Amino acid sequence: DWENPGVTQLNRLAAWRFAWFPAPSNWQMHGYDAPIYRIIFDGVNSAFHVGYGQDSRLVLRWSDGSYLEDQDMWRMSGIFRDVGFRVVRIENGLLLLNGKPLLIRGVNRHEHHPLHGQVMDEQTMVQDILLMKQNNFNAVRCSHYPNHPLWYTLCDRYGLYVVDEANIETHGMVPMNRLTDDPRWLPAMSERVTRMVQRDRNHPSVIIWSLGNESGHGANHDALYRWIKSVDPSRPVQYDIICPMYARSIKKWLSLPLILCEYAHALGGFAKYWQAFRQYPRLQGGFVWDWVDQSLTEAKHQQ
Amino acid sequence: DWENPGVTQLNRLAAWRFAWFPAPSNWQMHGYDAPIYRIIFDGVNSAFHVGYGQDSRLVLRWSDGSYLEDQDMWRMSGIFRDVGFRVVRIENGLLLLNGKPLLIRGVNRHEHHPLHGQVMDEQTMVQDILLMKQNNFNAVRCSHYPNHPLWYTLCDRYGLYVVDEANIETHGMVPMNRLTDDPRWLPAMSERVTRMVQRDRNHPSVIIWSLGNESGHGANHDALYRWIKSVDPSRPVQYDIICPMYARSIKKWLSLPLILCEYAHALGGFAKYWQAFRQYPRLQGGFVWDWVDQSLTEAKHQQ
Amino acid sequence: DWENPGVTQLNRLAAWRFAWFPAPSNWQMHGYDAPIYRIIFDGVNSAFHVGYGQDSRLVLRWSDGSYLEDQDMWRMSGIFRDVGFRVVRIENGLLLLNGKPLLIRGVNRHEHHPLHGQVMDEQTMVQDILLMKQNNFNAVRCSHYPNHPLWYTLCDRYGLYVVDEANIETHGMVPMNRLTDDPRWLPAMSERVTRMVQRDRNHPSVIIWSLGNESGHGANHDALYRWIKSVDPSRPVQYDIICPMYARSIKKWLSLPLILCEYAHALGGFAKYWQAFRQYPRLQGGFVWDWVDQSLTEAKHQQ
Amino acid sequence: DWENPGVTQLNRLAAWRFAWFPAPSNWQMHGYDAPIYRIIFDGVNSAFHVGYGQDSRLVLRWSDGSYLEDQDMWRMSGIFRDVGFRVVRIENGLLLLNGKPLLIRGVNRHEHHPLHGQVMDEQTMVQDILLMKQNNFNAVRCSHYPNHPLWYTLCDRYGLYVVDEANIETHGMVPMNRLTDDPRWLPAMSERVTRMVQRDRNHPSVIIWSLGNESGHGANHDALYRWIKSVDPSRPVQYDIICPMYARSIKKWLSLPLILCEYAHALGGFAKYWQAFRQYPRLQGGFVWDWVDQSLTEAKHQQ
Repeated sequence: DWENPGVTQLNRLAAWRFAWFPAPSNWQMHGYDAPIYRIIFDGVNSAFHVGYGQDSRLVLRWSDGSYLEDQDMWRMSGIFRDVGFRVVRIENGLLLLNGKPLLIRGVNRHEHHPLHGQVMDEQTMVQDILLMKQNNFNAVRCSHYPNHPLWYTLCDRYGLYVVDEANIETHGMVPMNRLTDDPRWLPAMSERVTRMVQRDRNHPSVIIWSLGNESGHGANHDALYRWIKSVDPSRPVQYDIICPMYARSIKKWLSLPLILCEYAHALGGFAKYWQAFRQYPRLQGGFVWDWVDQSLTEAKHQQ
Repeated sequence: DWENPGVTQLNRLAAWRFAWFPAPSNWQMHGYDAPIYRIIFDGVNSAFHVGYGQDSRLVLRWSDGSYLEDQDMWRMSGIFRDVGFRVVRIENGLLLLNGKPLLIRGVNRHEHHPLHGQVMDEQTMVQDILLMKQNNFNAVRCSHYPNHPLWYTLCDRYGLYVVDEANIETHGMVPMNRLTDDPRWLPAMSERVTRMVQRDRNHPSVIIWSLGNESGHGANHDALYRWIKSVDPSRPVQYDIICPMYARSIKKWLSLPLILCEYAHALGGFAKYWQAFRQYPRLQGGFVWDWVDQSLTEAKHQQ
Repeated sequence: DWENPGVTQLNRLAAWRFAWFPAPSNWQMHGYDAPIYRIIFDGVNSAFHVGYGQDSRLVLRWSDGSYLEDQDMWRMSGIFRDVGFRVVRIENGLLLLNGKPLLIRGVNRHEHHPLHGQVMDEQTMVQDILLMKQNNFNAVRCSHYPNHPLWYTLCDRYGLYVVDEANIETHGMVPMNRLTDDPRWLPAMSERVTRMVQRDRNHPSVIIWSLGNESGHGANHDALYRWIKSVDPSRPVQYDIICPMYARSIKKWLSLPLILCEYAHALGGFAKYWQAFRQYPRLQGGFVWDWVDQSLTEAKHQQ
Repeated sequence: DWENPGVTQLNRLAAWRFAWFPAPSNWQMHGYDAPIYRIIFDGVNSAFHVGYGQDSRLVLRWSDGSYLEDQDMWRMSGIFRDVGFRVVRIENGLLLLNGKPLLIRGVNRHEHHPLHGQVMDEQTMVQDILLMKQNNFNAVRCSHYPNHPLWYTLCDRYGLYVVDEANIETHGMVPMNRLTDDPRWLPAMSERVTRMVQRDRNHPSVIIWSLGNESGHGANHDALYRWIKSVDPSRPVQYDIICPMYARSIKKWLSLPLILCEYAHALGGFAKYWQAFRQYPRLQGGFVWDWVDQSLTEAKHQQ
């Protein structure tokens, strides 16, 4: 069943002894392969087999859904894991938050552990939120895939803006829009986006829904965009918001609100980027790539 | 595989000896059950088994996709079947066709044969188009499901407006929006709508894309609506256009262009309906239900 | 100077012995003519002569500006007269007031006195506000011309919604749009509307700006409409809102939010009108014509 | 009458022996003062006295309307002067001309004569149109004030795009928006814009209506903008189009279609400007300042 985009799930509802064969932890960390750069099953990579499901980060190593996860990270597989009053609107073409203009001093954060790997632990969440807030960061973007549910609770208790990311991105396929302009791949992206929205709609920290890093002009992506819009009218969806890819250009995306989903790779041009953010009303900020390495003072001074 | 909405198709690409067991023609017509009121497989009801598919009118008798076909017709199953210059826009809230206001003197037509049943034959198409044009009918709506491809060729050679209908309707489920507000059913509706749009985008006779008769407020329906919009920007999509259900009210759908997808059941109130069509700019016409029985002069005089 | 629309005012800034010759009170009440059905000069009819001005209800009997006052009333002339937190928007095509849908149980009120005439007295204001509130009236429309400034203070202290009316209406000219599609009359309407907006922008009771009863398709009217919009973005302007003239039709104005600026002349059809108001979301209410005669229990029960 | 903005005209309908006193030609050219840098009266500067009028370029030297003519030119006064099928729209935020994207290779042209001065002669029009077309110029902007009517006929016979400019600009008043946010000056700007629109609506060469060079945020300007829009729906109005003032920034006006009404003063940065025009879809071109001095090969190569 892990070869056809049509077969998305089987008997999947709404949102340990191990053995390895040729055909919360990672089995590539204990060593079984070479890493390459109502029961609930949160954080299962690729496909697994009561029912079947291939929606990862929402057991086989390769699956049909792996083509929609063309993000830059380490490739493991296995079992990874186990209300407020605010308004965010796009009135008058400006990102308004509770009546005041919103400035996004955000940073992209990966779900990474130095020892375990992609598995997440609670203490790291604390020393990450504290480090972010101490360095003038007011927003965090859960890079590529949604984070652990406890992260959103910590963010909305400590007061941190969260931009939720759907696990949909094709940076390796040529062209990139091959899998997003094809109706055959619409069910997989729908199952990826709708479950994330259902899981994370009740978090005041979540302020922006993100479809993907970037995969094409649209067609399938925007379908989920305003599926979120009509399903969750309170939060804007970005892909309302245009998100350039490492814009140097800013002219091109302006001449088509703007939030730099990926900018200032880690940090040249930071001063010009933040001068642009402060001056230009529709340049409401961006997210620094990335928070942690996949193995700071300048950002604090700039923000 | 015919029990889960997630399993839509298997190895299905883009768009005779028979044996009956307890578990182009209809096997219920020769008599095997009680009717109830690259190879290409056009017109296969329910699910069938190289690959698998349950998208009917786009072999088992009951399937998972039968819940989306809650239309009023005879229930058979089996194998049923084997460019112009015009602009239609919604500029200024009015349905414009080539710069002139569009008046829809349409009628709903079923794919029905007195002897064969739901199987379609070519001569009937001719004596139906001729009868429609002789009775001042300028539009035809392919009721419930898309019609045979030759119908669109005959319509665009003889000059008849066609409103394409996607096979999606829930008139029996309580509430009706149960299957349209549930993300679990989005892949099936997507596979139903996208294949129809891919098959019938290259017909000048097709002027309006219709999502369904009526099934709920939206959520899943509108996703396909503007998936068509962004995939086929030339034609409007109706469900741009509001389509009342047998409006008596017209006030309610006005106070939310309007085309009566179902009106004047066959014919009381026809004079008032057509006076409303002639006077009111946004009441651009409707479709008479139905063209043929499922076993005329007044319409000719009114239009 | 009282013959040319171009001459609007002279030395006019931003907002008693009498003698009669052939060429706060009314000189037609004491008897001098036949009635026909920084210093501040509030309520001076027609034109008068330091400077010159012809903007009445914002001394000659006939003037150039009298053509824009083709309302139904008694024709006198002379000297007639001497902050809250709420949001009103048209989000999603619905009249929203502080987040809740707004129902207008309003009545049209004239500035009339049984003895003095068009002169206004303070006690009458009190026994009018009390009578309106006791009869389930929550809104008042200052018919034709703006009312005395103390009226708005009484309304926003007692909590009564006010729709401000600009003194612009041509119900006698054939066609009515003769004076509104002619650019020669734009300065007069601009001077009429801008001064009213400047005078009454700081009243929380004022919730809707009204251009005129009805005078034509637009051209000059809508100019003032969104001059108010860009000058006072907080309040909607009606003429955002469509105001039918004594609609019986409601179909025609729906098929073009709706508030009946003139309906239920005093009272047939009141039950149907209020059933329409309660059922139909975009029919948000209306104003009863009129509050007082120019010489009640049913309205209380209906609202 | 030449001191009050309210007095715009007297008895003015819709669109030689000389003596000098202390209180088609220019009287400052023959020498009477120091230049400073149904009858029809076309091109009369300031105010003049049957009737009165102060709308110049649509006899006293200084008038009330001179405050709205704060453009850069020589100050003279006196008597200066005596259908096609195309669609221009702003569909999808892009300037569309007959279905194709519009690139404006325009230049700003003054109504200037080396000997006469601001008086215009027919031959100069010919050697100006020919020189413009030979140097890859496809558009011309009538700087500050509308040009002689024969210019539009020559342009639409020779096929040259024309952007009509209303004589409204305050570059000397501090702040500039003093005269455009004040309702007292609305009648003068209305009389200036409406007469130009009435005079030049029937020219296929005219494709864009321009309110002014730049005078403020709006208030009074936009009123005329969509007075033109509702009076002449065929042509866009710019001030639909954002026109930066000598943008170096382009970021700021993008982050608020764009046409550079004033750019490349005569020529540094021309290569970058035209690279921006070619690459960026919403940067549809600009106008070179100026065509002629008020006493070329690089532009030809760049366009």
